[PDB]
Amino acid sequence: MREVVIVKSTPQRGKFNAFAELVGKLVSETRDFPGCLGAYLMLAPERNEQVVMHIWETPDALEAYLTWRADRGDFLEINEYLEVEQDFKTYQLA
Amino acid sequence: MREVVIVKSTPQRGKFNAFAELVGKLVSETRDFPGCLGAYLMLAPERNEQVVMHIWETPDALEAYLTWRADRGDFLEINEYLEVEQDFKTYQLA
Repeated sequence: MREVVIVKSTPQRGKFNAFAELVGKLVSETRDFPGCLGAYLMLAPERNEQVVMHIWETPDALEAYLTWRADRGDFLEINEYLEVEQDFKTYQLA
Repeated sequence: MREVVIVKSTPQRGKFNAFAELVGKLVSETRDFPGCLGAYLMLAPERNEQVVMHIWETPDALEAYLTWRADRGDFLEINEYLEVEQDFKTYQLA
């Protein structure tokens, strides 16, 4: 199986563009992780929503990525920018 | 700008796998529609959720697609398999 993650972020008031800059770098870091087949950043300023989607060659690769990023300062910096916890969902790629 | 659509579907109970077969054919049509840069079907049976994402060269191309599909029988067939209306959202691709 290939898996897909979709993560929806809701930035704090006044921080939409700053968060887009921050998360764009994190998306690049994700794109470069071994086994990531693609990563995309989606913006809807008028809805105060940013969505990241990434595709994984194996569940192995996804899980290695999630473990690797969990304690990293760069990924953890998102907490200073978001109003509520990210909505993180995993899917099977058909 | 490139644009991305994410559409979330909630199939009627007992119709998850039938819905996946029907929507898979629609995703294939979309994938090779003029201006489509990619189309993906995501399944989460345990959440009774299916998600389609597609990427568009231009907003013009997306809008031509939405107009083209609006009255087509195969796209309309989805409505008899849905528990609630689809959640359709458009984004700017960063």
